[PDB]
Amino acid sequence: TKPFDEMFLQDEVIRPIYAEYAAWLQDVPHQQLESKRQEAELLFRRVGITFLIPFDVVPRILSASEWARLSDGAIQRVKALNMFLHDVYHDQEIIKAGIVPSSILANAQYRPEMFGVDVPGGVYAHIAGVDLVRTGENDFYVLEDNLRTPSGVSYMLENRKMMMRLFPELFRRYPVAPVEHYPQVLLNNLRAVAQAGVHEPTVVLLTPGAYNSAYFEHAFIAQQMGIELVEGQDLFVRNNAVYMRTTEGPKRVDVIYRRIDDDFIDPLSFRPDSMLGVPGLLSVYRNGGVTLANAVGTGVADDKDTYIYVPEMIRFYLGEEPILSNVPTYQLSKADDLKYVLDNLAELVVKEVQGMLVGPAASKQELEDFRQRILANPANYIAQPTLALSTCPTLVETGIAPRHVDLRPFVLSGKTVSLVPGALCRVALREGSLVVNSSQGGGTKDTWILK
Ligand SMILES: [Cl-]
Ligand SMILES: [Cl-]
Ligand SMILES: [Cl-]
Repeated sequence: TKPFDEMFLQDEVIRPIYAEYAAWLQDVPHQQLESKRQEAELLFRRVGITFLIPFDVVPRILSASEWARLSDGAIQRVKALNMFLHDVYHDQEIIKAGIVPSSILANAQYRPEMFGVDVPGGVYAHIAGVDLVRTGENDFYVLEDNLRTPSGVSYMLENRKMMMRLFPELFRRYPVAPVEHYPQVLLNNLRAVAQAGVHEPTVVLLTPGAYNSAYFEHAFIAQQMGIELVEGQDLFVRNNAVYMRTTEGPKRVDVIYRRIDDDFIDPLSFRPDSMLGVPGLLSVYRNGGVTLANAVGTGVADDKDTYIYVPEMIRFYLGEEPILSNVPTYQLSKADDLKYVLDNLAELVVKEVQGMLVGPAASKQELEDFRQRILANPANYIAQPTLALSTCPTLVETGIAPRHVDLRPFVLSGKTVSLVPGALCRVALREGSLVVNSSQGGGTKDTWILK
Protein backbone atom coordinates (compact mmCIF):
# COMPACT_ATOMS: atom_id res chain seq x y z
CA THR A 1 0.00 0.00 0.00
CA LYS A 2 1.72 3.18 -1.34
CA PRO A 3 0.30 6.74 -1.96
CA PHE A 4 -1.36 7.28 -5.43
CA ASP A 5 1.20 8.52 -8.01
CA GLU A 6 0.27 10.96 -10.83
CA MET A 7 2.58 9.13 -13.35
CA PHE A 8 3.11 5.48 -12.18
CA LEU A 9 0.08 3.10 -11.84
CA GLN A 10 -0.48 -0.05 -9.60
CA ASP A 11 2.79 -1.61 -10.87
CA GLU A 12 5.58 0.37 -12.63
CA VAL A 13 3.10 1.06 -15.54
CA ILE A 14 2.90 4.74 -16.63
CA ARG A 15 -0.56 6.43 -16.49
CA PRO A 16 -1.71 7.20 -20.10
CA ILE A 17 -1.51 11.00 -19.42
CA TYR A 18 2.25 10.84 -18.67
CA ALA A 19 3.19 8.40 -21.56
CA GLU A 20 4.18 11.25 -23.95
CA TYR A 21 6.29 12.89 -21.17
CA ALA A 22 8.09 9.56 -20.50
CA ALA A 23 8.83 9.25 -24.28
CA TRP A 24 10.22 12.84 -24.47
CA LEU A 25 12.25 12.12 -21.27
CA GLN A 26 13.93 9.06 -22.91
CA ASP A 27 14.90 11.07 -26.06
CA VAL A 28 16.58 13.77 -23.80
CA PRO A 29 20.28 13.91 -24.91
CA HIS A 30 22.79 12.50 -22.33
CA GLN A 31 22.16 12.17 -18.54
CA GLN A 32 20.63 15.75 -18.53
CA LEU A 33 17.44 14.86 -16.54
CA GLU A 34 18.29 11.65 -14.62
CA SER A 35 18.43 13.16 -11.07
CA LYS A 36 18.18 16.46 -9.01
CA ARG A 37 21.96 17.20 -9.60
CA GLN A 38 21.69 16.95 -13.43
CA GLU A 39 18.41 18.98 -13.31
CA ALA A 40 20.24 21.71 -11.24
CA GLU A 41 23.09 21.65 -13.82
CA LEU A 42 20.57 21.98 -16.75
CA LEU A 43 18.76 24.90 -14.99
CA PHE A 44 22.07 26.73 -14.37
CA ARG A 45 23.61 26.14 -17.87
CA ARG A 46 20.40 27.30 -19.65
CA VAL A 47 18.78 29.88 -17.29
CA GLY A 48 21.55 30.57 -14.70
CA ILE A 49 19.61 29.33 -11.63
CA THR A 50 21.29 28.35 -8.29
CA PHE A 51 19.10 26.82 -5.49
CA LEU A 52 14.25 31.82 -4.37
CA ILE A 53 11.77 28.85 -4.09
CA PRO A 54 13.09 25.66 -5.85
CA PHE A 55 11.45 24.67 -9.16
CA ASP A 56 10.92 21.11 -10.45
CA VAL A 57 10.72 20.58 -14.26
CA VAL A 58 8.29 17.61 -14.11
CA PRO A 59 4.81 19.15 -14.69
CA ARG A 60 1.69 18.20 -12.76
CA ILE A 61 -0.53 17.06 -15.69
CA LEU A 62 -4.35 16.95 -15.39
CA SER A 63 -6.72 15.70 -18.10
CA ALA A 64 -9.55 17.77 -19.58
CA SER A 65 -12.11 15.58 -17.74
CA GLU A 66 -10.29 15.70 -14.32
CA TRP A 67 -10.15 19.54 -14.63
CA ALA A 68 -13.84 19.80 -15.68
CA ARG A 69 -14.88 17.91 -12.47
CA LEU A 70 -12.34 19.84 -10.31
CA SER A 71 -13.46 23.15 -11.91
CA ASP A 72 -17.22 22.36 -11.35
CA GLY A 73 -16.39 21.46 -7.72
CA ALA A 74 -14.41 24.68 -7.06
CA ILE A 75 -17.11 26.93 -8.69
CA GLN A 76 -19.88 25.19 -6.65
CA ARG A 77 -17.92 25.72 -3.38
CA VAL A 78 -17.11 29.38 -4.13
CA LYS A 79 -20.76 30.14 -5.13
CA ALA A 80 -21.95 28.76 -1.75
CA LEU A 81 -19.19 30.73 0.09
CA ASN A 82 -20.33 34.01 -1.62
CA MET A 83 -24.00 33.24 -0.91
CA PHE A 84 -23.06 32.46 2.74
CA LEU A 85 -21.28 35.88 3.00
CA HIS A 86 -24.32 37.71 1.58
CA ASP A 87 -26.53 35.75 4.05
CA VAL A 88 -24.43 36.47 7.27
CA TYR A 89 -24.47 40.22 6.56
CA HIS A 90 -28.19 40.23 5.63
CA ASP A 91 -31.11 37.99 6.78
CA GLN A 92 -28.84 35.29 8.33
CA GLU A 93 -31.25 32.57 7.03
CA ILE A 94 -28.65 29.77 7.62
CA ILE A 95 -28.39 30.75 11.35
CA LYS A 96 -32.23 30.96 11.77
CA ALA A 97 -32.46 27.47 10.11
CA GLY A 98 -30.10 26.16 12.87
CA ILE A 99 -27.51 24.93 10.30
CA VAL A 100 -24.74 27.37 11.31
CA PRO A 101 -24.60 28.17 15.07
CA SER A 102 -24.99 31.79 16.27
CA SER A 103 -21.49 31.45 17.86
CA ILE A 104 -20.13 32.40 14.37
CA LEU A 105 -21.07 36.01 15.36
CA ALA A 106 -18.31 35.86 18.07
CA ASN A 107 -15.72 35.55 15.25
CA ALA A 108 -13.35 38.57 15.00
CA GLN A 109 -13.48 38.18 11.20
CA TYR A 110 -17.26 38.89 11.22
CA ARG A 111 -17.50 42.66 10.51
CA PRO A 112 -20.66 44.32 11.89
CA GLU A 113 -19.69 47.34 9.62
CA MET A 114 -20.74 45.11 6.67
CA PHE A 115 -24.20 44.21 8.12
CA GLY A 116 -26.97 45.38 5.80
CA VAL A 117 -24.42 46.55 3.19
CA ASP A 118 -25.25 45.58 -0.43
CA VAL A 119 -22.14 44.81 -2.51
CA PRO A 120 -22.09 44.93 -6.39
CA GLY A 121 -23.49 41.65 -7.80
CA GLY A 122 -23.44 40.13 -4.29
CA VAL A 123 -19.78 39.18 -4.83
CA TYR A 124 -17.57 39.17 -1.70
CA ALA A 125 -14.71 36.90 -2.80
CA HIS A 126 -13.83 38.22 -6.30
CA ILE A 127 -10.78 35.93 -6.04
CA ALA A 128 -10.90 32.64 -4.10
CA GLY A 129 -7.97 30.28 -3.68
CA VAL A 130 -8.86 26.63 -3.01
CA ASP A 131 -6.14 24.37 -1.61
CA LEU A 132 -6.67 20.84 -3.02
CA VAL A 133 -5.05 17.45 -2.45
CA ARG A 134 -5.47 14.19 -4.37
CA THR A 135 -5.74 10.69 -2.80
CA GLY A 136 -6.92 8.64 -5.81
CA GLU A 137 -7.83 8.64 -9.54
CA ASN A 138 -11.17 10.39 -8.83
CA ASP A 139 -10.51 11.53 -5.19
CA PHE A 140 -9.90 15.23 -4.29
CA TYR A 141 -10.10 17.05 -0.92
CA VAL A 142 -10.34 20.79 -0.15
CA LEU A 143 -7.78 21.45 2.63
CA GLU A 144 -8.57 25.17 3.06
CA ASP A 145 -10.33 28.19 1.48
CA ASN A 146 -8.47 31.54 0.82
CA LEU A 147 -10.86 34.50 0.51
CA ARG A 148 -8.97 37.46 2.08
CA THR A 149 -6.07 38.49 -0.29
CA PRO A 150 -5.33 35.07 -2.06
CA SER A 151 -1.84 34.89 -3.59
CA GLY A 152 0.34 32.65 -5.79
CA VAL A 153 -0.77 33.53 -9.37
CA SER A 154 2.69 35.06 -10.12
CA TYR A 155 4.29 31.62 -9.52
CA MET A 156 1.59 29.99 -11.72
CA LEU A 157 2.23 32.48 -14.58
CA GLU A 158 6.07 32.42 -14.31
CA ASN A 159 6.28 28.63 -14.04
CA ARG A 160 4.48 28.30 -17.39
CA LYS A 161 6.77 30.94 -19.02
CA MET A 162 9.85 29.02 -17.60
CA MET A 163 8.66 25.61 -19.00
CA MET A 164 7.92 27.15 -22.44
CA ARG A 165 11.40 28.80 -22.46
CA LEU A 166 13.23 25.55 -21.47
CA PHE A 167 11.20 22.90 -23.38
CA PRO A 168 9.11 24.34 -26.32
CA GLU A 169 9.12 20.87 -27.97
CA LEU A 170 7.21 19.42 -24.93
CA PHE A 171 4.32 21.86 -25.54
CA ARG A 172 4.10 20.51 -29.12
CA ARG A 173 3.52 16.93 -27.74
CA TYR A 174 0.80 17.98 -25.20
CA PRO A 175 -2.37 20.09 -25.83
CA VAL A 176 -1.68 22.40 -22.81
CA ALA A 177 -4.37 25.06 -22.09
CA PRO A 178 -2.91 28.62 -21.74
CA VAL A 179 -2.87 30.65 -18.45
CA GLU A 180 -1.35 34.06 -19.36
CA HIS A 181 -4.77 35.69 -19.98
CA TYR A 182 -5.52 35.50 -16.17
CA PRO A 183 -4.69 39.24 -15.46
CA GLN A 184 -7.04 40.41 -18.25
CA VAL A 185 -9.82 38.02 -17.10
CA LEU A 186 -9.34 39.46 -13.56
CA LEU A 187 -9.35 43.11 -14.80
CA ASN A 188 -12.58 42.44 -16.75
CA ASN A 189 -14.20 40.91 -13.61
CA LEU A 190 -13.13 43.96 -11.48
CA ARG A 191 -14.75 46.36 -14.03
CA ALA A 192 -17.95 44.24 -13.85
CA VAL A 193 -18.25 44.91 -10.07
CA ALA A 194 -18.20 48.70 -10.43
CA GLN A 195 -21.14 50.37 -8.60
CA ALA A 196 -24.47 51.06 -10.46
CA GLY A 197 -24.14 53.91 -12.97
CA VAL A 198 -20.33 53.71 -13.56
CA HIS A 199 -19.73 53.35 -17.34
CA GLU A 200 -15.92 53.19 -17.78
CA PRO A 201 -14.62 52.21 -14.31
CA THR A 202 -11.16 53.23 -13.16
CA VAL A 203 -9.43 50.26 -11.45
CA VAL A 204 -6.37 50.51 -9.16
CA LEU A 205 -4.41 47.97 -7.05
CA LEU A 206 -3.99 49.13 -3.40
CA THR A 207 -0.69 47.71 -2.01
CA PRO A 208 0.85 48.01 1.53
CA GLY A 209 4.16 48.68 -0.28
CA ALA A 210 7.71 47.21 -0.77
CA TYR A 211 8.08 45.94 2.84
CA ASN A 212 5.51 43.20 2.12
CA SER A 213 6.46 39.59 1.11
CA ALA A 214 3.91 39.55 -1.80
CA TYR A 215 4.80 43.11 -3.05
CA PHE A 216 6.43 41.80 -6.24
CA GLU A 217 3.17 39.92 -7.03
CA HIS A 218 1.21 43.21 -6.49
CA ALA A 219 3.52 45.15 -8.87
CA PHE A 220 3.60 42.19 -11.36
CA ILE A 221 -0.21 41.62 -11.52
CA ALA A 222 -0.94 45.42 -11.75
CA GLN A 223 1.63 45.71 -14.60
CA GLN A 224 0.13 42.58 -16.32
CA MET A 225 -3.32 44.19 -15.94
CA GLY A 226 -2.21 47.69 -17.00
CA ILE A 227 -3.63 49.44 -13.91
CA GLU A 228 -2.05 51.86 -11.35
CA LEU A 229 -0.26 50.40 -8.33
CA VAL A 230 -1.16 52.69 -5.41
CA GLU A 231 -0.45 53.00 -1.67
CA GLY A 232 -2.85 54.50 0.90
CA GLN A 233 -1.33 58.03 0.72
CA ASP A 234 -1.90 58.10 -3.11
CA LEU A 235 -5.69 58.11 -2.58
CA PHE A 236 -8.09 60.30 -0.62
CA VAL A 237 -11.79 60.43 0.15
CA ARG A 238 -14.34 63.28 -0.32
CA ASN A 239 -18.12 63.55 -0.85
CA ASN A 240 -18.69 59.76 -1.07
CA ALA A 241 -15.93 59.17 -3.60
CA VAL A 242 -12.30 58.03 -3.69
CA TYR A 243 -9.77 59.94 -5.79
CA MET A 244 -6.30 59.17 -7.03
CA ARG A 245 -3.75 62.06 -6.96
CA THR A 246 -2.44 63.06 -10.43
CA THR A 247 -0.49 66.18 -11.58
CA GLU A 248 -3.47 67.08 -13.86
CA GLY A 249 -5.90 66.80 -10.90
CA PRO A 250 -7.80 64.24 -8.78
CA LYS A 251 -8.90 61.13 -10.76
CA ARG A 252 -11.99 59.23 -9.41
CA VAL A 253 -11.35 55.57 -8.49
CA ASP A 254 -14.30 53.21 -9.04
CA VAL A 255 -12.85 49.78 -8.12
CA ILE A 256 -9.97 48.97 -5.74
CA TYR A 257 -8.34 45.55 -5.94
CA ARG A 258 -7.19 45.52 -2.31
CA ARG A 259 -4.06 43.59 -1.36
CA ILE A 260 -4.17 44.98 2.20
CA ASP A 261 -5.97 43.30 5.19
CA ASP A 262 -9.37 44.75 6.32
CA ASP A 263 -7.80 45.91 9.59
CA PHE A 264 -5.41 48.27 7.76
CA ILE A 265 -7.63 49.89 5.05
CA ASP A 266 -9.22 52.76 7.01
CA PRO A 267 -7.81 54.36 10.21
CA LEU A 268 -11.18 56.06 10.91
CA SER A 269 -12.99 52.70 11.18
CA PHE A 270 -10.43 49.99 11.98
CA ARG A 271 -6.77 50.10 13.26
CA PRO A 272 -6.29 53.89 13.93
CA ASP A 273 -2.48 53.62 13.78
CA SER A 274 -2.49 52.15 10.22
CA MET A 275 -0.53 54.08 7.56
CA LEU A 276 -1.47 51.59 4.77
CA GLY A 277 -5.06 52.67 4.34
CA VAL A 278 -7.26 55.54 3.22
CA PRO A 279 -9.22 57.54 5.86
CA GLY A 280 -12.99 57.27 5.27
CA LEU A 281 -12.66 54.48 2.66
CA LEU A 282 -15.06 52.13 4.51
CA SER A 283 -17.82 54.83 4.54
CA VAL A 284 -17.53 55.35 0.69
CA TYR A 285 -17.76 51.55 0.17
CA ARG A 286 -20.74 51.20 2.60
CA ASN A 287 -22.50 54.10 0.71
CA GLY A 288 -21.86 52.79 -2.83
CA GLY A 289 -19.22 55.30 -3.97
CA VAL A 290 -16.54 52.63 -4.61
CA THR A 291 -16.08 48.83 -4.91
CA LEU A 292 -13.50 46.94 -2.80
CA ALA A 293 -12.32 43.56 -4.07
CA ASN A 294 -12.22 41.33 -2.19
CA ALA A 295 -15.05 42.78 -0.08
CA VAL A 296 -14.49 43.76 3.57
CA GLY A 297 -15.51 40.96 6.02
CA THR A 298 -14.81 37.84 3.88
CA GLY A 299 -12.63 36.44 6.70
CA VAL A 300 -15.69 34.98 8.47
CA ALA A 301 -16.07 32.43 5.58
CA ASP A 302 -12.47 31.10 5.45
CA ASP A 303 -11.81 31.11 9.23
CA LYS A 304 -10.83 27.65 10.63
CA ASP A 305 -14.11 27.52 12.67
CA THR A 306 -16.34 28.20 9.62
CA TYR A 307 -14.54 25.72 7.30
CA ILE A 308 -16.48 22.79 8.80
CA TYR A 309 -19.88 24.24 7.66
CA VAL A 310 -18.96 24.62 3.95
CA PRO A 311 -20.59 21.28 2.83
CA GLU A 312 -23.81 22.42 4.65
CA MET A 313 -23.64 25.84 2.84
CA ILE A 314 -23.62 23.99 -0.53
CA ARG A 315 -26.74 21.93 0.50
CA PHE A 316 -28.51 25.00 2.02
CA TYR A 317 -27.83 27.64 -0.71
CA LEU A 318 -27.56 25.51 -3.81
CA GLY A 319 -29.73 22.49 -2.91
CA GLU A 320 -26.88 20.24 -4.13
CA GLU A 321 -24.52 17.64 -2.72
CA PRO A 322 -20.86 18.85 -2.42
CA ILE A 323 -18.73 17.80 -5.45
CA LEU A 324 -15.43 18.27 -3.50
CA SER A 325 -15.02 16.88 0.02
CA ASN A 326 -13.89 18.66 3.14
CA VAL A 327 -11.25 17.00 5.33
CA PRO A 328 -12.47 16.01 8.89
CA THR A 329 -10.92 18.79 10.98
CA TYR A 330 -10.51 19.07 14.74
CA GLN A 331 -10.41 22.53 16.34
CA LEU A 332 -8.15 22.26 19.45
CA SER A 333 -9.90 25.39 20.80
CA LYS A 334 -12.78 22.90 21.55
CA ALA A 335 -12.45 20.67 24.65
CA ASP A 336 -13.91 17.55 22.91
CA ASP A 337 -11.51 18.03 19.96
CA LEU A 338 -8.48 18.77 22.21
CA LYS A 339 -9.24 15.59 24.25
CA TYR A 340 -9.49 13.41 21.10
CA VAL A 341 -6.40 14.86 19.38
CA LEU A 342 -4.10 14.50 22.46
CA ASP A 343 -5.37 10.91 22.88
CA ASN A 344 -4.72 9.95 19.18
CA LEU A 345 -1.75 12.27 18.43
CA ALA A 346 0.41 9.56 16.71
CA GLU A 347 -2.35 9.05 14.01
CA LEU A 348 -3.03 12.72 13.14
CA VAL A 349 -1.52 15.81 11.51
CA VAL A 350 -1.50 18.90 13.74
CA LYS A 351 -0.98 22.41 12.36
CA GLU A 352 -0.90 25.89 13.87
CA VAL A 353 -3.47 28.45 12.66
CA GLN A 354 -1.46 31.78 12.72
CA GLY A 355 4.84 24.44 13.22
CA MET A 356 3.40 21.05 12.13
CA LEU A 357 3.44 17.52 13.57
CA VAL A 358 3.08 14.33 11.51
CA GLY A 359 1.91 11.82 14.13
CA PRO A 360 2.78 8.60 12.19
CA ALA A 361 6.26 10.04 11.36
CA ALA A 362 7.02 10.95 15.02
CA SER A 363 8.79 9.26 17.98
CA LYS A 364 7.41 9.02 21.57
CA GLN A 365 9.66 11.99 22.60
CA GLU A 366 8.75 14.49 19.83
CA LEU A 367 5.05 13.45 20.28
CA GLU A 368 5.24 14.28 24.06
CA ASP A 369 7.13 17.54 23.20
CA PHE A 370 4.35 18.66 20.76
CA ARG A 371 1.72 17.65 23.39
CA GLN A 372 3.30 20.33 25.69
CA ARG A 373 3.50 22.82 22.75
CA ILE A 374 -0.26 22.26 22.08
CA LEU A 375 -1.27 22.66 25.78
CA ALA A 376 0.72 25.94 25.99
CA ASN A 377 -1.82 27.41 23.41
CA PRO A 378 -4.47 24.84 22.21
CA ALA A 379 -6.73 27.42 20.45
CA ASN A 380 -3.85 28.04 17.94
CA TYR A 381 -4.10 24.47 16.57
CA ILE A 382 -6.20 22.31 14.26
CA ALA A 383 -5.75 18.63 13.46
CA GLN A 384 -6.71 16.37 10.56
CA PRO A 385 -6.32 12.63 9.86
CA THR A 386 -3.08 11.77 7.97
CA LEU A 387 -4.24 11.59 4.33
CA ALA A 388 -2.77 9.38 1.57
CA LEU A 389 -1.41 12.55 -0.22
CA SER A 390 -0.81 11.89 -3.95
CA THR A 391 2.75 11.83 -5.27
CA CYS A 392 4.03 13.45 -8.45
CA PRO A 393 7.28 12.31 -10.17
CA THR A 394 9.97 14.68 -8.98
CA LEU A 395 13.70 14.84 -9.73
CA VAL A 396 15.55 13.88 -6.50
CA GLU A 397 19.20 12.78 -5.65
CA THR A 398 18.52 9.06 -6.54
CA GLY A 399 16.61 10.03 -9.74
CA ILE A 400 12.89 10.39 -10.53
CA ALA A 401 11.07 9.56 -7.25
CA PRO A 402 7.47 10.17 -6.08
CA ARG A 403 7.01 13.36 -3.97
CA HIS A 404 3.92 14.85 -2.27
CA VAL A 405 2.10 17.73 -4.04
CA ASP A 406 -0.86 20.04 -3.49
CA LEU A 407 -2.87 22.22 -5.92
CA ARG A 408 -4.16 25.81 -5.70
CA PRO A 409 -6.49 26.97 -8.54
CA PHE A 410 -8.00 30.51 -8.42
CA VAL A 411 -11.75 30.97 -8.76
CA LEU A 412 -12.79 34.31 -10.29
CA SER A 413 -16.25 35.77 -9.66
CA GLY A 414 -17.48 38.85 -11.52
CA LYS A 415 -20.67 38.70 -13.53
CA THR A 416 -19.74 35.01 -14.07
CA VAL A 417 -17.80 32.46 -12.00
CA SER A 418 -14.82 30.93 -13.83
CA LEU A 419 -11.34 29.42 -13.53
CA VAL A 420 -8.39 30.00 -15.83
CA PRO A 421 -7.14 26.41 -16.69
CA GLY A 422 -4.13 26.54 -14.39
CA ALA A 423 -3.06 26.25 -10.76
CA LEU A 424 -0.14 26.76 -8.42
CA CYS A 425 1.37 23.36 -7.65
CA ARG A 426 3.60 23.02 -4.57
CA VAL A 427 5.89 20.04 -3.97
CA ALA A 428 7.37 18.56 -0.73
CA LEU A 429 10.92 17.78 -2.01
CA ARG A 430 12.32 15.99 1.13
CA GLU A 431 11.67 12.19 1.23
CA GLY A 432 8.57 11.28 3.27
CA SER A 433 7.75 14.98 3.92
CA LEU A 434 4.18 16.39 3.64
CA VAL A 435 5.43 19.99 4.10
CA VAL A 436 4.78 21.56 0.62
CA ASN A 437 5.48 24.91 2.33
CA SER A 438 8.64 26.65 0.95
CA SER A 439 9.91 27.20 4.57
CA GLN A 440 11.06 23.53 4.97
CA GLY A 441 12.02 21.81 1.67
CA GLY A 442 9.12 23.13 -0.40
CA GLY A 443 9.17 23.85 -4.14
CA THR A 444 6.87 24.53 -7.14
CA LYS A 445 5.86 22.82 -10.40
CA ASP A 446 4.01 23.93 -13.52
CA THR A 447 0.41 22.60 -13.72
CA TRP A 448 -0.75 21.48 -17.16
CA ILE A 449 -4.46 21.30 -17.95
CA LEU A 450 -5.01 19.38 -21.20
CA LYS A 451 -7.46 20.88 -23.75
CL1 LIG B 1 -1.36 39.75 -0.45
CL1 LIG C 1 -20.75 16.15 4.46
CL1 LIG D 1 -21.74 31.45 -13.55
